[PDB]
Amino acid sequence: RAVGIDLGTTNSVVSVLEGGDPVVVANSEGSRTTPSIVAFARNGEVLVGQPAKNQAVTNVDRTVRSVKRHMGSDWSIEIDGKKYTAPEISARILMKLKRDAEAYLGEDITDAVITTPAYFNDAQRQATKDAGQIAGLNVLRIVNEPTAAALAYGLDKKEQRILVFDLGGGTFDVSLLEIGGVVEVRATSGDNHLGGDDWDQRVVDWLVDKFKGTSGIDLTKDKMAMQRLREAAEKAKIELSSSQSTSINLPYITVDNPLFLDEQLTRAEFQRITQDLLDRTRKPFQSVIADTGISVSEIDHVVLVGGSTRMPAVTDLVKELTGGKEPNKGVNPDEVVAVGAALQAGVLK
Repeated sequence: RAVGIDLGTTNSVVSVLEGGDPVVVANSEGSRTTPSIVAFARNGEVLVGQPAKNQAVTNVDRTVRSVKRHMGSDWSIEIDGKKYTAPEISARILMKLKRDAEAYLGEDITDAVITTPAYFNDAQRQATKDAGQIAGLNVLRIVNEPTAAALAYGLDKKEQRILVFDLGGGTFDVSLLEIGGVVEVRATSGDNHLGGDDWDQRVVDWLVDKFKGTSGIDLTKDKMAMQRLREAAEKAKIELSSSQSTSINLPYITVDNPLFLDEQLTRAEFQRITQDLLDRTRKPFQSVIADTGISVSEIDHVVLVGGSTRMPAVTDLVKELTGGKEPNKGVNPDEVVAVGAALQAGVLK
């Protein structure tokens, strides 16, 4: 009955409690993550999630990505007949998460705790409750992403200073939480345009150059190929969190006669063409520290949010910034906020 929702810029996820235990529900496509993308076919059927993402490029004008960046605004999109305010759009992702979590439980849902980033304001938090209501959902309370995370690791002792390093698909947030058994967010920072999607982007570029170098063909102007490259670029990034190397092989990607794309990306190479993206993490981390006036040695815990924290380079970097402190592990780092959420929704229900 108690449910929590991570309404992310690029991906959303929904968790429900069973016993005093959080479970991360799988969407109707079999994934525990649902892209935060809403789209309107040239007919009037609404596609939400992966089916929206798949067609984003061939239907650009009717596809809305990162609607979360618009929430506390008067932003709107005109689809033939009507305007949809940001809350109306978010709602659609909530409706899909709703139909999907019902399926898994067999029963029905009407109430949830929803997370929000800590820097949100009242207009924004509110826009979030609205979308909640628009989706036949009664938003119980509403907590912020860092707090949610800490809750997933149940960090309610006595006192403590917690560092939350959150690297999502499209944003990077770093917060310093302080625990008395209450949780106040003391300092914040980030880079609103720093996400894992950028790491994947560099690999797509690398692939485009290497190929051009071989065939003299520019792929950017080919949608099918490009899509194929995004997929491949992503899996490559993934194999790199484990291997020191990965092969991209894309049979008959174009012609002139078909051409095969076959290339090997070394983790080292990967790290090299992504070094600026990673470094972009120092200053904000450092800021949060200075605001608080703390030596790194006084961080009691660090919890990593974001599937792209899985990357060795980030881990290594976090280690050095934190003075060698090991981050907590246990919860999928990109299920961590939704999990904290179902937990708070539990304290209530």
